[PDB]
Amino acid sequence: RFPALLAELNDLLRGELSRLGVDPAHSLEIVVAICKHLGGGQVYIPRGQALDSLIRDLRIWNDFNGRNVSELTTRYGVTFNTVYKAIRRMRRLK
DNA sequence: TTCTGTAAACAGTAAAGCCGGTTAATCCGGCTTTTTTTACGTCCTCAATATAATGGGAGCTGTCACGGATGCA
Repeated sequence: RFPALLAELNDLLRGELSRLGVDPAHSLEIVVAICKHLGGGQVYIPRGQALDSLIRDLRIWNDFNGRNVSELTTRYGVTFNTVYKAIRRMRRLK
């Protein structure tokens, strides 16, 4: 499982470096670096699901300024309970 | 020279934080009866009449013929 996934990861890293102006071969260093600092065991790579919901609520209350909460339920289709919890959360943070 | 293990490493089982929807729960404004109270017109109830008035039958019923009582005279 490791070889093909590592190869694709290196391909994407070098593509992103080329897009950003960095030399693609520098990606090897990057992956080597992460291969030193990310080991320890077996765990699947996902995303920031907590951060995904965090930025979702961020966008929700950035678009929210009143009645457009209904538009929020029309934006993607979500509950008013989570929207109200997110509003209270944005009130909590300063 | 031939037959054994062992550490790097990839499948597995279990559990819970979160989570993208799941349900119940209360509060502001409004229409619709639901009942109630007057207004009133209508409906219901009663009283009085001062010339004089003084006894029906109302259509009978149109007809058969047994028996068995029945109560008198």
